[PDB]
Amino acid sequence: SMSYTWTGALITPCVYATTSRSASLRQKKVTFDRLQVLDDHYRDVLKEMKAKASTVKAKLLSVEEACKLTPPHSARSKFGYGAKDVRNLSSKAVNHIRSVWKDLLEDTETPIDTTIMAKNEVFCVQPEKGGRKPARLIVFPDLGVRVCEKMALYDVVSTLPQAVMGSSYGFQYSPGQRVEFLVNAWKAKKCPMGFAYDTRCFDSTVTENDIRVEESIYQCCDLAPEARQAIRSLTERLYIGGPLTNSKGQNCGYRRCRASGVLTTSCGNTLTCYLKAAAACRAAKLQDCTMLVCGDDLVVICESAGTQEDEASLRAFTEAMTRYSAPPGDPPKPEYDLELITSCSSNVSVAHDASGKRVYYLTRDPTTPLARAAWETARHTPVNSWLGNIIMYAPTLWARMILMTHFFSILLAQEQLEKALDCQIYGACYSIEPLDLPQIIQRLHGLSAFSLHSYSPGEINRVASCLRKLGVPPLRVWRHRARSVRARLLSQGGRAATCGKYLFNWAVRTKLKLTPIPAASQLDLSSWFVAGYSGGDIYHSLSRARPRWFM
Ligand SMILES: O=C(O)/C=C/c1ccc(NC(=O)C2(NC(=O)c3ccc4c(C5CCCCC5)c5n(c4c3)CC(=O)Nc3ccccc3-5)CCCC2)cc1
Repeated sequence: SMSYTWTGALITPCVYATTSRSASLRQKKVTFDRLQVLDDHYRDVLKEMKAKASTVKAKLLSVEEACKLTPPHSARSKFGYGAKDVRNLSSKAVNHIRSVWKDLLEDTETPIDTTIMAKNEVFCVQPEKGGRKPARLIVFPDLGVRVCEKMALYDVVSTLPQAVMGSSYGFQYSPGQRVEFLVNAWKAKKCPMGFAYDTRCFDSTVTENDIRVEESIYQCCDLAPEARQAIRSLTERLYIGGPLTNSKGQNCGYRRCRASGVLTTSCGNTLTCYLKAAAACRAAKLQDCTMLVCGDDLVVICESAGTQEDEASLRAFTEAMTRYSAPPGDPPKPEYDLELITSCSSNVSVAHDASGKRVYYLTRDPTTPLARAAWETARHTPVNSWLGNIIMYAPTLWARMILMTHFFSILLAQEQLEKALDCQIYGACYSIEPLDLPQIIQRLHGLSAFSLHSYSPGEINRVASCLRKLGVPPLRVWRHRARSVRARLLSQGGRAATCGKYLFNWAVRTKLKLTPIPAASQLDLSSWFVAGYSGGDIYHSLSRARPRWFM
């Protein structure tokens, strides 16, 4: 079948930002027929995955529990209620949610309607590597269907990927734990070889069989009878496909591939990518494979068979993935240094802590983080990528010296340090106060994240070149700015002084001891690095369990 079918009605509207004006360029790329051929390797891996899914017991969420997972700014329903009414358990919201649920139990076939829209993402204007990127399209069902998805599948998509893929499931790892996994896997090989595999329009390559095989994995869970029917009905009416409706309410066509804005997008993509890749590893006869999968993002670490043999096994891996309908964008290349593998646009780098000890950490090219941060300072935005980047890339030179200094200077000026802000972590939305950042960083990266030095020449040059390219003042200006920022924060006491002392210890001439923050342990981070939820429409507010009067 065709991944998509179009009527001709436009995808109407809701350093550059991507708009609906480029949607036509994306539509051309994502529209094609899929030719999938399965084999014994695929069926074997699938049976192995299902045997692991069999150990899972999933709970049906109540209306109230599902309502609480709804983001405050989640797209309103076309049936006269919004995200605020859902969160407050309003009579109209709850009634419509209960009628949608009943309809999923009684109707097993009628396709559910979805909205199609162009995503507005900020990217850096690079004329050296061609031109602008067309907008990525987002396909999502109505708010009421989105609440029912959580009731039926929130526990499944949170528990199942880990039970099935084990250590291969990328979203169970904080950036440091991801780093620890890769270092340990690389060290485990006599002669290691690693590669990243990028699929061209992964969502489009997802066939209805891929989606039915994904349900066969869900059906291995211990499920409540109504959860079982809702999964069956949601697969048939929503997940395999359905009609597309633009922002103006006009028919845009149809979809027969993965919808990017459903709860099962991350889980489904991860299970599908793992299945195809694990099977392809066998077809290519790659020895002692270790995989790390995050949706469509795959990294394979294996035992090298020699330079020529490694290139031949990669073409074989690619031939198998292509048969499974997962062809590459850019063909994969073998790497023989862990630092050379770029996965989720990130790479491993090393530094030293205060005592000269080596510390591995995850970094990335800072152009997009800085360009998006510049856009976010220029105009008000719903989600703050700057906050998510400080959290995830806390040990990096660029997040410490530029993102922290810049945003703490703004927060000091606006007197908004205590004001909670929304950020994205593995697709889920988190409401976080900037004052909690020292504690969040200590928990995810360790106390060493505040003492790191001896950055590599390559990492330093990438940062310095990026600042020049973007017209950002040099690193010496940032150290000078951080000293004033730090001084002002220190004078305020409490969590504000903790921000000063810990986040900006790199800026002082002499450098302080830095003892662990005692209130860091109180932070409830139980739901943080469990699963991926991109497109899932998931929200969580940061909570502090058992506070002490003096902390
Ligand atoms: O050689 C020396 O001894 C000193 C050199 C030197 C050079 C430039 C300055 N610049 C400044 O003071 C001003 N801008 C900045 O002090 C500035 C701060 C952050 C900037 C950012 C981002 C960085 C990440 C957080 C969000 C802001 C960008 N740009 C920035 C400029 C340059 C800019 O204007 N825009 C962009 C566009 C895309 C990406 C980044 C930027 C403020 C008043 C005049 C311009 C200061 C000192």
